[PDB]
Amino acid sequence: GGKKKVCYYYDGDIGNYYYGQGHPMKPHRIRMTHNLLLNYGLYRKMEIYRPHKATAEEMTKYHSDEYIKFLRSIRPDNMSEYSKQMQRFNVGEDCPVFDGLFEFCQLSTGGSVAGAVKLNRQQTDMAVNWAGGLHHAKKSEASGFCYVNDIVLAILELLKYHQRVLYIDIDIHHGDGVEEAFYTTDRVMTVSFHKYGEYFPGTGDLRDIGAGKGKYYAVNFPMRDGIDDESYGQIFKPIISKVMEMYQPSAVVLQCGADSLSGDRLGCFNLTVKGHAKCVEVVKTFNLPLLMLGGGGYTIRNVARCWTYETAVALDCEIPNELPYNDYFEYFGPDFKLHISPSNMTNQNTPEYMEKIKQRLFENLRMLP
Ligand SMILES: C[S@@](=N)(=O)c1ccc(C(=O)Nc2cc(-c3ccc(F)cc3)ccc2N)cc1
Ligand SMILES: [Ca+2]
Ligand SMILES: [Ca+2]
Ligand SMILES: [Zn+2]
Repeated sequence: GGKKKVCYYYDGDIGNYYYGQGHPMKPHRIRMTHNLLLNYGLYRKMEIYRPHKATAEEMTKYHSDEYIKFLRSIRPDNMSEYSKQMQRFNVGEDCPVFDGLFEFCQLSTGGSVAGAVKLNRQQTDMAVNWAGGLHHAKKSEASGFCYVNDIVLAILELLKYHQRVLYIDIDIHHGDGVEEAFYTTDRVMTVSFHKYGEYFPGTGDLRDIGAGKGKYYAVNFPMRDGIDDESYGQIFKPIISKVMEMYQPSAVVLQCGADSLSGDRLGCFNLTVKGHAKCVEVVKTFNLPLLMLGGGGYTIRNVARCWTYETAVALDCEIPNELPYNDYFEYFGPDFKLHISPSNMTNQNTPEYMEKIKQRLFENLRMLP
């Protein structure tokens, strides 16, 4: 038990990067998150660090030299000359070229790798990088608004000191970039809960379980539209408890993508901030070194609420539902409260469905040594 030492990573420049008019990814939400939790006074309880800008050397621990060299070079002013290379690396539409793109990648990545180093040195119990969690980026390809996979890079850092690392992903989307990087090893177990069925990125079937040495070390829980706190609570603690029992990791990475929240502009789930944060509480109780990362989230007032509350959860610090004044106070109307209510959308996930999928995953976990 006991309260944990928390190190938190934030660069105030992050909020000034702009994906372009109408693009749903708003890096400003990270600044909103920071400003809200500062105004709750959570800076009194944790160490706040500014991450370094991760280097191309650091990024090619996973990504190919040619992809990182492209990301270093491409700019809005030289786009027309790179039209062939942009298609090769899936840059240009959902993953646009914008001013400062490579510096933006260096910032999100630097916080995750810095947090992993801090955990490796046993200088913190938990490290938090809300700017991170870019689980879709591939070895040589951007995808799903992500360019550089900070998670894979951070896990590679943890693996220097940890035989087994557990990755848990509560973003509404399948963590395909992370699962793919570690699909054939048993040194990382990936566990993703996600909407599945004609949904981005198209992977994460129940029956994708890993390959080779990694067979049974990939776990996927496919879900339907409208899942609520009750349905998620049916299955999250039982599955993570069984994973902990069988896999016995020595470090954990938790991707806390907030596009699984009720009312997300892009997502189709119905979780509240309390139900989302219950996952952090569950993982926290195993008392393992823990890297907590951001992810998706497109209704940015709810992103700020979610990650502020989950920072408080990490700190075992109770905070009031009445929002303190802050630089973005108008975003939180008309209620100006921290917690959110679910919508009346139908939950397509029946209780029988939840239990059945869980039972099938339990069968797979029995195949571990
Ligand atoms: C058009 S779509 N329907 O195909 C569609 C819709 C939403 C996403 C999506 O949520 N992506 C995502 C991005 C990040 C991320 C975080 C931080 C950051 F700086 C850059 C990216 C993290 C996690 C997810 N999952 C991808 C595709
Ligand atoms: Ca997920
Ligand atoms: Ca694996
Ligand atoms: Zn997502």
